[PDB]
Amino acid sequence: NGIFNTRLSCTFGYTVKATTVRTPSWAVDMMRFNINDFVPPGGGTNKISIPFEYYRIRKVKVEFWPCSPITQGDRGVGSTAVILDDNFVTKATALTYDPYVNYSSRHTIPQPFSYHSRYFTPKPVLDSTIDYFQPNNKRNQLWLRLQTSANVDHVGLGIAFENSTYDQDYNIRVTMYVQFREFNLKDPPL
Amino acid sequence: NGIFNTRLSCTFGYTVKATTVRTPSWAVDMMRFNINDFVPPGGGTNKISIPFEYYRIRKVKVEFWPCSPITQGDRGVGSTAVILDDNFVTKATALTYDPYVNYSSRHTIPQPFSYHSRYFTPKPVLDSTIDYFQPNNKRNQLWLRLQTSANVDHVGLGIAFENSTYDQDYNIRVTMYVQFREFNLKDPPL
Amino acid sequence: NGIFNTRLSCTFGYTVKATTVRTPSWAVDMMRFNINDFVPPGGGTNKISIPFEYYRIRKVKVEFWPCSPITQGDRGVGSTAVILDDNFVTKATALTYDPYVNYSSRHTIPQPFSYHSRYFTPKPVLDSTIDYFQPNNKRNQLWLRLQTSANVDHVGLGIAFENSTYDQDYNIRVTMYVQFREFNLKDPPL
Amino acid sequence: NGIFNTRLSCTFGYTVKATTVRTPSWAVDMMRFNINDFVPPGGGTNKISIPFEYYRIRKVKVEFWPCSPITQGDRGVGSTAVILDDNFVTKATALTYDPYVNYSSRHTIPQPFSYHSRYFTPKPVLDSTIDYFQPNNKRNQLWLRLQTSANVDHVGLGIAFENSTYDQDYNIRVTMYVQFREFNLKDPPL
Amino acid sequence: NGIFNTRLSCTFGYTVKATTVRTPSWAVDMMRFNINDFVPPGGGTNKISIPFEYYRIRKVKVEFWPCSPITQGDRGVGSTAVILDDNFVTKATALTYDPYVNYSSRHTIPQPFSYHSRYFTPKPVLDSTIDYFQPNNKRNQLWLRLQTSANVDHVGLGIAFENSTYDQDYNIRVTMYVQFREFNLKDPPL
Amino acid sequence: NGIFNTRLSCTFGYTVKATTVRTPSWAVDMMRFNINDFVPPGGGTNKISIPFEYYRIRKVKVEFWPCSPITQGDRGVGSTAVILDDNFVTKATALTYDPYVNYSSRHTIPQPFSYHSRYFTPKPVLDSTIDYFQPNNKRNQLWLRLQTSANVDHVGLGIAFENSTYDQDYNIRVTMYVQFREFNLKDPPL
Amino acid sequence: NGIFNTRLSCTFGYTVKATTVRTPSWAVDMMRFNINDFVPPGGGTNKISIPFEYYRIRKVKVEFWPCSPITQGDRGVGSTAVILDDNFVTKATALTYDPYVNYSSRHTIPQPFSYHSRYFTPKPVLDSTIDYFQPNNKRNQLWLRLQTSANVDHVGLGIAFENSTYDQDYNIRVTMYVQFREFNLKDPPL
Amino acid sequence: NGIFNTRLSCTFGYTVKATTVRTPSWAVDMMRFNINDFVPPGGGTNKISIPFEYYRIRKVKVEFWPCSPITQGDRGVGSTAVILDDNFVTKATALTYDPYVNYSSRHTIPQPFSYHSRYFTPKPVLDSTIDYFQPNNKRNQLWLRLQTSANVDHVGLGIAFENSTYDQDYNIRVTMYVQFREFNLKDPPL
Amino acid sequence: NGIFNTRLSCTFGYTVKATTVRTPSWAVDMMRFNINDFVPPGGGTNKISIPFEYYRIRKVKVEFWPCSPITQGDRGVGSTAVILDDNFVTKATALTYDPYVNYSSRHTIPQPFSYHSRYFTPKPVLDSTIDYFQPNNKRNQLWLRLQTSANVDHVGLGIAFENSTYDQDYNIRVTMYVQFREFNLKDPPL
Amino acid sequence: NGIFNTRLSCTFGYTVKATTVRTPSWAVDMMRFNINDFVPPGGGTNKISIPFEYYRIRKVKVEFWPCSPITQGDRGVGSTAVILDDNFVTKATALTYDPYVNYSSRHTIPQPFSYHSRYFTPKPVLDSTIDYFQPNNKRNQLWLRLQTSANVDHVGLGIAFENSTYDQDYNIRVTMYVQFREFNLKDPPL
Repeated sequence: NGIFNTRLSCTFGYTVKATTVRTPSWAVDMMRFNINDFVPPGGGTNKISIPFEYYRIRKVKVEFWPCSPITQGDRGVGSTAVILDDNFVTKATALTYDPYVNYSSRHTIPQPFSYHSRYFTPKPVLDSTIDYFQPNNKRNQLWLRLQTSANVDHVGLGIAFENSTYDQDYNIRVTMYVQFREFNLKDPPL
Repeated sequence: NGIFNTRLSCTFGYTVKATTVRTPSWAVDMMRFNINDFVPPGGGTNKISIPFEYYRIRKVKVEFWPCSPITQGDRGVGSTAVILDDNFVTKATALTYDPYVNYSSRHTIPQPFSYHSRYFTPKPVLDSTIDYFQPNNKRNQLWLRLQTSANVDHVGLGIAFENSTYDQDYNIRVTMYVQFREFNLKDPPL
Repeated sequence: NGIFNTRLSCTFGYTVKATTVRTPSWAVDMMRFNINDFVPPGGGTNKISIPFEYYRIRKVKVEFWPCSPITQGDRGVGSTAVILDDNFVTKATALTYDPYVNYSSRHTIPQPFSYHSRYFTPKPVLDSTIDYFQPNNKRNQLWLRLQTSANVDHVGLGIAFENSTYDQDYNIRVTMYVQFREFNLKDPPL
Repeated sequence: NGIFNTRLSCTFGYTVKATTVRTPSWAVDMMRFNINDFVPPGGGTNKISIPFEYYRIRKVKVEFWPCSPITQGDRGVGSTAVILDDNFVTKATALTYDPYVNYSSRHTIPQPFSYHSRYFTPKPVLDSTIDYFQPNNKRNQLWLRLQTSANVDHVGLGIAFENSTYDQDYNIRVTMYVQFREFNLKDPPL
Repeated sequence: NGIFNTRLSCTFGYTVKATTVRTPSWAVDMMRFNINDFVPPGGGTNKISIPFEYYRIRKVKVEFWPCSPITQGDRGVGSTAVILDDNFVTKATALTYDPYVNYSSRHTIPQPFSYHSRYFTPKPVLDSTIDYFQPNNKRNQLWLRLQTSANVDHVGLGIAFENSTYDQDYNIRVTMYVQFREFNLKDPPL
Repeated sequence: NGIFNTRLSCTFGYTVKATTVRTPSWAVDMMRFNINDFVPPGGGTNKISIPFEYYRIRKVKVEFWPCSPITQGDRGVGSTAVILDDNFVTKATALTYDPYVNYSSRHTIPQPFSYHSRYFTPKPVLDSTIDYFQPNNKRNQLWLRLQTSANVDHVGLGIAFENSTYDQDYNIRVTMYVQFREFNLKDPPL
Repeated sequence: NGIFNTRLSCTFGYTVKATTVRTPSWAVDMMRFNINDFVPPGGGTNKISIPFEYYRIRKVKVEFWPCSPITQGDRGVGSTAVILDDNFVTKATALTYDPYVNYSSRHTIPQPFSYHSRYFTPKPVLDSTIDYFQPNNKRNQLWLRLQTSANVDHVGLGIAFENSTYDQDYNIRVTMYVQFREFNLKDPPL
Repeated sequence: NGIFNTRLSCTFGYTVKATTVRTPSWAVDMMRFNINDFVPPGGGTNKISIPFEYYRIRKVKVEFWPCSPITQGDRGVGSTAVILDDNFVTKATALTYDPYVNYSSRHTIPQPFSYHSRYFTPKPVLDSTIDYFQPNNKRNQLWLRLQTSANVDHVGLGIAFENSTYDQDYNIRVTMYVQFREFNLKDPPL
Repeated sequence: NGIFNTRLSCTFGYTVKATTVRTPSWAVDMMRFNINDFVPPGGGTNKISIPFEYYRIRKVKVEFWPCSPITQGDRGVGSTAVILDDNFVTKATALTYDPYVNYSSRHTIPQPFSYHSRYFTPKPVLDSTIDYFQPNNKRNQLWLRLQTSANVDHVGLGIAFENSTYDQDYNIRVTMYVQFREFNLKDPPL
Repeated sequence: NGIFNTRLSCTFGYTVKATTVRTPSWAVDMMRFNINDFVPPGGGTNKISIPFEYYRIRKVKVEFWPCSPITQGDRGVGSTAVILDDNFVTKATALTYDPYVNYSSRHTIPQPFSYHSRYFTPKPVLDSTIDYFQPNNKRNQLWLRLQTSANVDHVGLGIAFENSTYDQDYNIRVTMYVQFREFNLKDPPL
């Protein structure tokens, strides 16, 4: 009966640069989520402070939180999608158009004080040449050995934002769903 | 009422090298999906062009698209799985056997003109020592602060491909599902 | 009718360091899952051995497996969550407290011989400035071109572990769910 | 008709140390929850200010709350699981790998602004030699005498976090579900 | 077919001190429940008298039992909650106010002859730095090795009590639900 | 939308001493599960490697795993229960009788190669004087601040074992379910 | 995810005076239930031992317990009702008649060895001039700050008893249902 | 079979003072409901005329009754809510604004000839320091000993009223739901 | 058709004293909720600013809110219950044990950043000698006349908290459900 | 129509020895239940006073009953499981760890005043070499001849208890479910 799990989370911060061009214009950065951000290092008998064998993530619920007010206008839309391709559309300071209107995971979220989410499922990556992705299959999804600092990257959440001449502020809530494995609690003598 | 979202996507390209060995043989690369590929940089008042606080990815629907024809044979199978382990089975130019027949997320997809998908859920990573993965829990999954270029990697989609002496071509569609947060639209004066 | 998929998996290994401090204390590493770990390189006509066009991961089922025995005590809890934030809570050798009690994806899994899982959905990342995450939307999630070694990171599984003065051992099972695309099997002449 | 209960809660704070190593790396501390934190001392006719006979906890709903913003990146995943083993995987400042990918309660929660939860059930502990755990049985679960300061420890929530070079901040919400017993309200004379 | 379990229980006793101040006032102690109270030491071929490998607790049903009579008045309320935070609100002989009115697990139980319960789920703790908690996930919750006397603490049941100038008496019933593992019954020769 | 979680787990080991007395006889140790076993210490910007704010454990699924064979006889029963009382029945090397036949959480699990589980819910503890336990209430259960090494104990799993003249061996799997909170991922400059 | 709670209870004692008049005659006292009876005082970092922010009581289950035997006759009825009026019908040593036959919450419970209960919902009071009572609405019911000793009174349970020339004895069980709030566990340094 | 109950009720009267200020303005008093208003004193063999052991209130149905006519205008609204906080918003003769528009239990009831109700559940209070409130849990709610005149206060019903320059009149109906306990009817000899 | 109601609420504050004793220890204060806190005084034609006749409270939903962070550890549990006994278990600065483990309304809520609730029903009190409590009966529950400042106490929410050496902070939300009665709006001439 | 049965029960007593070691530690004894304890000897025409032919036990409902109070703390967990192995994990006075965390029938029951149960099914044993156990099959389960004093042993209930430095007391309730057979009532002449 190897069934046990709980809720794990952190926070972080990134910003899109405030522009000078008035145009309806979009801004890009990637989001890997590799677990070296997310396992603290332990000590003594063990090395990192979630020291188990095999992990897989069940679901992804990524919460949004604005510090931007209801007063703030020049109002536009932000974006968030599911991307799994390993070959990236171009990040720039200013790109001519929006390619996002012709891709698979298009939603609609306004700016600046909007908060929303997406509920989906990630996959791990081992070999760079193939990068093949599974169908929607929970029970036959792979597990792998937990590693120290060479744990595999996991691209987690698409993001895009309307650019204008102003500033905004936001907090970041990421709640993921990890099933844990191999109870082997270490009991030293003496 | 912080509920708002939309569909975000991009595209990219990678290739497995065309071989000289006739054997049933397999090829590997990892797939992180870190959001620096997926948020464009904005300007002026803000920095990246999806400048919100907290993100999590709901689901993953990674679409396949072949440029390979129905005529092309020597026909074999490709592979795609969910991997969440942070400690990788070996990539090579040619490995002796297939370990994939003994892991958790095994599906069956043919080659070369086949297109399919997998529907699953990712998790973010903070600490490298632990890398523990949640159970299948949407509502209690973590959110974190959006960061500029040090956003966390997210290993997204397993891939493996049968190797032979020929070439193939493919396009890549990645539709992810991101819920957005913290409406704080920036209104400058003057 | 571009619907075909199968189960893909690997394994890996990481450790949290065994400590000298007796306190209830936690340990962190990130987990990206970038697909260069997960596609083997092919040869001849093609380059990596899952050489298709477009991928997305359906779900994530990350299995746990302990080598730790039922005898091993000083017993505590490990952790695993869904994180999608791209801005990381601090990894250390020893941090003063646990911030994990105040985040979105909190579950409960004991130590040391415990094994569990999480069932969720990842997203890909293109642009670092935005990193916006989709809502829970499968069918409108993005696909992108498979790339050779610059495939996008995917942050896959949160992890955290109770630290004490002992050792533990664990194996890692990662089963992901990748839908595959673009049958273009390569048939050379001669 | 001895059926009566209500909602009891507190708050606390712990931190994972901010690191210098860039690796995907994990961090660990234990979480007991012994009730001496959770019963205030009374006076006069009675001693602690919840002075009843027999307690058991029905469920556990541990809420997450980030002070980390949506801007904060380098984004990874945190972790949270259910651990019940009494023999601990090693806490360290930096452990080599993540054992959490091979255990029973793996979920996926991102970092840094993510907030999530886990819904599960604890057990009390009397004898150190055995530490046997019940099946999922509510009505035939044990009750014991409330004690003054030697009340038994209860390991409550697994946690693990991705480690990097930055700081984060978090608040902690713990809502537990305790059924109360033995109305014997004390009426002094005079 | 590793499915077998039964009902395990004990009893104990603690008291809140009888006060001199008339005010509506509250009293606190923590409740860990570490399994060294709950496994008796065996002998001969084995060491503690529940000598198995891996444990997790399914649920918590903590029964209340008063020795206080129906006659006893000055009547007030007691409290019991689910706390999972690892950072404690302050115990005192007399604190100025009640913070409990602003937390997650608030119920209502009277005093002095009242008896009630709470039905919830615990988690184990390994690493002090993280202490991340799972979502409500049974099957993917972790197992760990049973240890001798360094078994991990488990914080089990919140408690708080109205303080006045009188005495009360109570018995304590704790019924927990532990699933057992690894039949390896020891048969010596001779 | 602060919902994200994953699966967290560890392992440990404890033993009941092998006896010389032939009698049907029982053995005891407590099981706290405090999260300092279960959060690894991070570094740099943060302290433990699951560095979030608020945690609670959803459920407890504690898996059993024997190293004892099917051949091993002199066959008896082990025990595992839910205890939430904070006042302990007596641990000894040999106690005269079994009080466990008269408590709330009695199940039946054989020895030596048996493996089973219990599915229940823990609570946190703040104040030692009260230690009141909630009713079975998920949504109104408390959250608290994650702390560094003074995180609260959580008594997690009752255990008891039949004693005889032989040895046994067991591994320990603890999968807990922790919901995570407060995405505040830390992005340093420079 | 601020949902956590548990069961809290106490006991007390009051008596109706044994009379000399043979008539069918009734006896009255009020029942406030102010939480200063029900939170024990803590120490050190905090003041009362359930030190949270906001409370509300979900339900009321007030259990009855007689010490009176089945032999005891001259048999009559007792009474218990829900009163919410803040302006009281007259208490006396002997009143001429029973006004209780013409009010809203009339039930029927015999004397002397009878035990029963009532299941209903309380409200808090702030301003004496108004004292307006809500409709049956759970989710839109108010929360307020927990106070030290000036916490607001809560009138909890109506009671009335048939008077005759004999003595009786009773114990008192009060199980209330309190949802708890604001995990802010206090971690001192040093 | 200790199940028996009936309907208990009384009446009382309070007034809000008739003002001179024309403004939309509000008026406050607290409502405890302590059972000394609600148990009559008996004689002879017993002391109060509902002389049982343990009580808890099931529900609260507080009926409204106006003596104000349908003719009476200057028409405004009154208020009634559920308050459980033990720390009070300020009563005055005239306060500047209405804080009630930002709290948990807001309903809408007009003035002056309006009559309505609220259906909810109270809790008892023992210790002033904690004052923690249960979740919505009937069967595990506490019972306590009935006391003579030091029975615990129970804050019962929030009230607020629009103030103007006129008079009104009202009657008060309070029907509560009390379950009774411990049949021990007293039979004297001679 | 005398059916009308709305949501009424306030806030307040109390604290449990921060201790010097390390033990798992509990803290108590009572919670009455008398409506003089909750009706503001009016003027002119009327006296308090909710000037109606008859009130009863439908339900109680007492929300928790922590100012304690997710970082704060030494983590324990708080408590909250339903108490209806009018005879109180002893408040102290430090009581020897926890009687709350043996009463009717036990739930489980952690500390310090936990927030939860309880959903239950209060009763009013008239006569101190009896204090009998109704069964779970809404429609036959009593109403009584609203009074000026002698409105009856209502014991509202049990609370108990784990005590340690640190500080915490909390806000208090109390939403109650009051049905209102007797439209007699006062229209002066001139 | 050979269908007739009724309820049969007894009581007994055993104790775990009170220890000197503070550790979380466990204690073990076996529980056979051979029917020579459970058939009284008759006389005259027959020999034992349930003198029928064939028996089998339908189910097992083993009730717990504590004499330990709600005051008693140092609180831990007890254990109870289903064991069917005939080769025993080691009983000792003190064993190093808990193997119970890695076996099949793990539940969670607290200590000391907890009471719970387990509902399961036994089997008879004839030949020591095999000791094979049936699947869950009622109707095809074996019957055998009732014997005088060489009736076959039946291992009935696993037990394990947390050990500490204190005493506890408990009563034992065992209700089993035996179907009876072969009406052959003996009628002597004369």
